[PDB]
Amino acid sequence: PALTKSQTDRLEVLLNPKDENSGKPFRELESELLSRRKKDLQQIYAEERENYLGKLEREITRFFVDRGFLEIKSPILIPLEYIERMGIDNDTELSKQIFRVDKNFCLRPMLAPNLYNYLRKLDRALPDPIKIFEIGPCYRKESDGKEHLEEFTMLSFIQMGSGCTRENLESIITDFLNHLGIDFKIVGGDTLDVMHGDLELSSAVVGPIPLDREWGIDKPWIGAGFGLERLLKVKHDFKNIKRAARSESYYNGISTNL
Amino acid sequence: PALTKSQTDRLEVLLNPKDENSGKPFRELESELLSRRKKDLQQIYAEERENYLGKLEREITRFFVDRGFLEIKSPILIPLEYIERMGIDNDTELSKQIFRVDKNFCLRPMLAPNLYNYLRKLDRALPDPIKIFEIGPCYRKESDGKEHLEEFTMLSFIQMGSGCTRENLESIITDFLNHLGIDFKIVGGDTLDVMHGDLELSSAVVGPIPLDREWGIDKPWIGAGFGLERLLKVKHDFKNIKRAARSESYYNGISTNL
Ligand SMILES: Nc1ncnc2c1ncn2[C@@H]1O[C@H](COP(=O)(O)OP(=O)(O)OP(=O)(O)O)[C@@H](O)[C@H]1O
Ligand SMILES: Nc1ncnc2c1ncn2[C@@H]1O[C@H](COP(=O)(O)OP(=O)(O)OP(=O)(O)O)[C@@H](O)[C@H]1O
Ligand SMILES: N[C@@H](Cc1ccc(Br)s1)C(=O)O
Ligand SMILES: N[C@@H](Cc1ccc(Br)s1)C(=O)O
Ligand SMILES: [Mg+2]
Ligand SMILES: [Mg+2]
Ligand SMILES: [Mg+2]
Ligand SMILES: [Mg+2]
Repeated sequence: PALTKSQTDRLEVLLNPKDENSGKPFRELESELLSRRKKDLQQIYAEERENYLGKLEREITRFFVDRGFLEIKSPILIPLEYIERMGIDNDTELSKQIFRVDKNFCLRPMLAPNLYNYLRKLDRALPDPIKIFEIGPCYRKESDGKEHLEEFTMLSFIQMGSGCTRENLESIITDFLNHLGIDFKIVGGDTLDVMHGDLELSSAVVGPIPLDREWGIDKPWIGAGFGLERLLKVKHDFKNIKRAARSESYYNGISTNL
Repeated sequence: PALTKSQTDRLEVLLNPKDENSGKPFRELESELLSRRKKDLQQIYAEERENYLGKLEREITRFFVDRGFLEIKSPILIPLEYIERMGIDNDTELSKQIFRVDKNFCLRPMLAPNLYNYLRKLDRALPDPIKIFEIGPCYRKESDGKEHLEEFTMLSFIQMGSGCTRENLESIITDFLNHLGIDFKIVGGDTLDVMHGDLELSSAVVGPIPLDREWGIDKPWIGAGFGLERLLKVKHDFKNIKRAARSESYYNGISTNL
């Protein structure tokens, strides 16, 4: 007869966006999809062997290195006071989203504090302007689950000093997303948002902002933070963001429970 | 007069292994080193712009992808029961080294549990033998600090099924380290150790071991776990491992406090 809701959920797991009601029973539909998914994993294993999340990180890395940005690898486990100094006190939404570790540490919910410190230190060593970026894990306790992950990967890039303009910031964003092949629209110190439909890809800022002084920053700057899993979701037409996460349930958006 | 211990520590920070007592005061020696380090950072920023830790990860990644290993990106924040199922009860050294998060989670001290699960799931989809690997952050509370980091990066590779022999395992290790240009010696189920002097680069294992059954593994296997920061330390002749870590104090083994 008709498919139960549980059967439909089971098939949805095995379903890729590329796949194409009938007089066909669950057993057959499931067996067909199981076959298709196994071949997909076999093809990856025979040919490229690269994880989508790792591969995107390498592509994004090459992009910013080529455009003059220095690659940063900063701590993921950061001091808890970095949170307070970011202006995240107990009345903010983010205050309740912090994964605390021990008494004095936590998991970074963003790349800003570490990059802030790098900007200050590199100013004493590097010529104007100063262009840096980081790609790495970030952690937020989230109530949602359709566009949100508690463990996700963020890309943040910053330029400091000369040429820190709204137009320049939009140009970098535009070149970047056109390079990846991801459609977007920008929605407008100056705080921007990069949208794909009703999905937020990025939040860009045109400094200076009054927060800079706490970190010893006294120059103009432009910056943006992207989520790699959201980028993957859009690029690969994944219906749920969990298909793009670090996961034991999905490899390259393919179910591992076959 | 003579340099104080504090002055010597300060200069040691500014010192690279390549640099070469005299009638020279601290102010001058420090000013010289500050000059040399700034130029190093300027050279990186003008030329390559790549972080040593990220770059090594990409090189290691290319190595194993080319030799038939599938790239894994699994969760860093893992269920706490994975620790108990690894055979780490409250009488082991590792039990006291776990960074717990919330009631039911922790930071992975190793890549084994996630890779164990991937081995089981991929067996139902992939032809013999099954070759996978992962590179990512790992966390252990450590009392030492000269060869140990609390936040470090691990490389683990595994082959399952055919050809899982001591000789084959040693061949992969040998090809790998000769590719990187890192001198070593192997010290001998079968548990191996890859040493650089008195520094442990890796611990390799030739399965099966009785632990496999808890993870639903019933085949022969070979595997090894490397620390990327230790690899960097040896390769770059860093005297302390903190020069190779995710850090706000060092970029590519160069002090950021100039
Ligand atoms: N929980 C999450 N899962 C996946 N990606 C995220 C998450 N939180 C933030 N991001 C990504 O990081 C980028 C920058 O972080 P930011 O603080 O700007 O987002 P946010 O407004 O908190 O996200 P949202 O409003 O969608 O929860 C976002 O554009 C988004 O792509
Ligand atoms: N705290 C740490 N800092 C840096 N690297 C580490 C650390 N712990 C383990 N590693 C690396 O991971 C590899 C595999 O982990 P393993 O559990 O085998 O090491 P270990 O015996 O606990 O290390 P050690 O005896 O030196 O503390 C090691 O060969 C080492 O290079
Ligand atoms: N919002 C992202 C990107 C950045 C904005 C400002 C700086 Br400084 S980094 C983040 O917090 O990482
Ligand atoms: N010791 C390292 C490498 C591995 C050994 C066995 C497996 Br399964 S992975 C680790 O625990 O990741
Ligand atoms: Mg949010
Ligand atoms: Mg935002
Ligand atoms: Mg140890
Ligand atoms: Mg060991």
